[PDB]
Amino acid sequence: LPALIDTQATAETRALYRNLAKLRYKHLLFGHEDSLAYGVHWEGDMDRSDVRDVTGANPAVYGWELGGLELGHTANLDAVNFEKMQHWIKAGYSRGGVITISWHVFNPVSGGNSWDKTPAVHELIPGGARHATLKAYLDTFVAFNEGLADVDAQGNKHYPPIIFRPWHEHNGDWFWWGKGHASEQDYIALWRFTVHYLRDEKKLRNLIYAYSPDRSRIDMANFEAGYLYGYPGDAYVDIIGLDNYWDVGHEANTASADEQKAALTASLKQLVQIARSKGKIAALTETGNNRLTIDNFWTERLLGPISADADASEIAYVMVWRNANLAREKSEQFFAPFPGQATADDFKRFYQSEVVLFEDELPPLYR
Ligand SMILES: OC[C@H]1O[C@@H](O)[C@@H](O)[C@@H](O)[C@@H]1O
Ligand code: NA
Repeated sequence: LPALIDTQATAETRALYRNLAKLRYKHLLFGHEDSLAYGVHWEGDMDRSDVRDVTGANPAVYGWELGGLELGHTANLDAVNFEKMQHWIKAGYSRGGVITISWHVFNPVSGGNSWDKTPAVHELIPGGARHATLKAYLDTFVAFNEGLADVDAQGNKHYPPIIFRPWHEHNGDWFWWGKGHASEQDYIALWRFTVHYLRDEKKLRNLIYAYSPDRSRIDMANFEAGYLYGYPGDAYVDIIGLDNYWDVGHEANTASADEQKAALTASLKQLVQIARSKGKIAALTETGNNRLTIDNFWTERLLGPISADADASEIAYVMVWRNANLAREKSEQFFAPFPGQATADDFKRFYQSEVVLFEDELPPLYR
């Protein structure tokens, strides 16, 4: 029933959106960022995942990250080689998995990263002095996407559908495209240009566009207003997403576990209500407990609160963040377990839930 903003989306992209719309009522796809690239204790293997090492299954949704692509780098900001990334995207898609991509775009004014708050949005949008830079940046994604294509025996080009999730957490003040660093109207112009450029100028037909405010900067007494800060319009969004690490044990959150569980449910309930009103699909696009220090995190802090409310449960997927390689990154950062990690058995239970789908459990999503 929901319809994509790309009325000419490829058959596979249209099928994915339709099938997510159908599956969301009774199921939840599990996602993991950089899942094939490395794990906490390994890197190099061309077909491995911490998630699979624990459960025997790959995640249903594979998240990837393009930061650095726009600068012509051979690897992204976390040293994930782009050629390998293309291989991994194609591999996951070939197995029936779902692909989603975020983009921690470097600051074009300073050359710094996304956390360099030097103002840039006003300069990047149409009419701005650096508008040529925005086009060049987006062109690098167009080229990357070409490296995902195959051509069949009839000479037709095929691509993996991608849930493209740009300019995220824009209601936060930590990225240069965030509140305090860009006007609301300029953010909207940036978003709208991104869609026009990719969908209309460059005629990419394999994208589904995901919008993703951060829950930690939404007033729960006025959720809809907070959620819709910088909202670019229904003609520019397919997935009503949300990044919520807050209600799942963020170190800075003084709320009790019980209040956090209630807030998680409430945030997702309202997210789904917004999606329903707009004829879209909702998803928890980022979440997790860093270093998985919470007993029975998966069943008690994630699945439980989602399943407690039939509205909240209507999210289509939930993705947790990356399992940073320790030997490389110098600190422990991870959101899925690895073998021997304390929450591994509870993660197996999460996998075993009839509601939660990993790659091995997916129906054919692409028709
Ligand atoms: O993946 C992009 C960024 O995501 C953040 O949450 C951290 O994991 C960073 O170290 C990383 O560079
Ligand atoms: Na399952």
